[PDB]
Amino acid sequence: MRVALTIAGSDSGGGAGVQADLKTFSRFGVYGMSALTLVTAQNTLGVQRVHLLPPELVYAQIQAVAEDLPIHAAKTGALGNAAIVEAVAEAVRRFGIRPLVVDPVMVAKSGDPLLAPEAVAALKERLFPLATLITPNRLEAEALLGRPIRTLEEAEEAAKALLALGPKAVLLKGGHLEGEEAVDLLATGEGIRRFSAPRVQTRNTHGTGCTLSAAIAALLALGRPLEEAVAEAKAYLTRALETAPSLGHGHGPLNHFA
Amino acid sequence: MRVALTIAGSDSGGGAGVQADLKTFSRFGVYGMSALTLVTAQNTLGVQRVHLLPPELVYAQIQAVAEDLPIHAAKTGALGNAAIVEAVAEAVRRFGIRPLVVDPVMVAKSGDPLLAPEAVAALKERLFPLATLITPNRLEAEALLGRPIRTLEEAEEAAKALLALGPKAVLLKGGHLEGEEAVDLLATGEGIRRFSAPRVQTRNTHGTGCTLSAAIAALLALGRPLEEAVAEAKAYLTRALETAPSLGHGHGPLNHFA
Repeated sequence: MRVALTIAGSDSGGGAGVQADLKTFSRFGVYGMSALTLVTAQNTLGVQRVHLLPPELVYAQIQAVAEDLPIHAAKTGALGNAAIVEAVAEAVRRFGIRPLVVDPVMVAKSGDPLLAPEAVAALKERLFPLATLITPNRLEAEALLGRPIRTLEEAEEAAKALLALGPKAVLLKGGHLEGEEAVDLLATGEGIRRFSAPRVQTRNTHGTGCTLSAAIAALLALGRPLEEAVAEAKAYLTRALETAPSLGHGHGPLNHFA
Repeated sequence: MRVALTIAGSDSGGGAGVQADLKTFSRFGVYGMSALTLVTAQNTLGVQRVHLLPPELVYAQIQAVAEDLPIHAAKTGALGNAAIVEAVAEAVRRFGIRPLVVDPVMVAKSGDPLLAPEAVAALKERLFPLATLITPNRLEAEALLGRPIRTLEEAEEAAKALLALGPKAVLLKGGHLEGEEAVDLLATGEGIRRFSAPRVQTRNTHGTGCTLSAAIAALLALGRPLEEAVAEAKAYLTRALETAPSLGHGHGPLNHFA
């Protein structure tokens, strides 16, 4: 049985965070492990309480699981602050946790910042070099690079520029839109590839970022090639959006059984 | 889609706690929600760090999920201390969280105490009356009652005595052993029923307590009758033990996909 680890926050409503990560691992048959960075009281209407865990507790959880159990792939999610980010990178390096899918979690899809600038600098300097893959959204890539991303040419050049920060691969989610489709740009040293996806119109959009990166890491734990992993993960996210339960009053969760 | 809530601790290794609870919910098709009581660094060799969350954060998570999402069933697990126990019962009562499967989590299967005596008194006085079902193991029932449980007659009388504490039903796990089988005693006001299960001999026994109660709550969320729910949950735990992965160096996790 293959194993995947998530290093992310806790969503009490179960649509995002470690909850969405573990539910995705079970959907793909991967054994799921989790190192909690923070705890939130949260529902479909949004967060109500956020409690960041001590950086040493986040390190201890990674040290306890890695010393005892195989880690065939892993992903990181919300990391809270610069201190937790530095502790996560120090564990990932010491224990050799590869493949690692680092989801930036610095700017929300709504445009709300999720990470302090000191935490963003630690995320670029410490965690990015360890990442086999990063998955910024378009606004997050503009913050990391300091440059606008407005055309398909600018998106391709942006995804290549992010490789300079360290990651072996960059998936620029939503870097170009064309009508009712959305285009992701996968950049490696080999070149650039495009991934189409239909633009669903729904309230049930909670946890889309967590779920995608977790599905990529789960497929990587199964040994699938990176291009096939990101392609199969996007199809699952499209089905999870199309068949999502109408739970909650706000941004509803995805259907992880899809 | 039916929904179930767990109110329990976090096991970084993924074999027990909220991780085992959510993995069980996905196995039965139930949408999973979680209110964290505490965070642990843990693997198959045991716990290394335990961080109890503020009682108000545990209350806030329950308040946020219950105000927004349906709860067709729920279970409680590790509760840390008396203050967290009182906060959990106050939320469960205010929000009407029924059916509720309260797993005592006061004495480990190894005999190690898991809860302070002040927390045990709060668990009996505050949380037990709200429970539709409690699932003590034999040592836990001896601590709750103050009486030895050594014969099948003593086990049946013990399971009936626990109904005096408030729960609508009592499942006395392992209250009598006979050869290579283990007998659970389900007591309600209707009477007593017996549930056989083979005694597996394996290292992969981690999370057996969490997994069973979570499967009962998941089946209750699906609308199954209590007797059929506890019976089908035991068959799943037997298959999960028989087909468990040989992960880790110590008490290994169950196979939740079984």
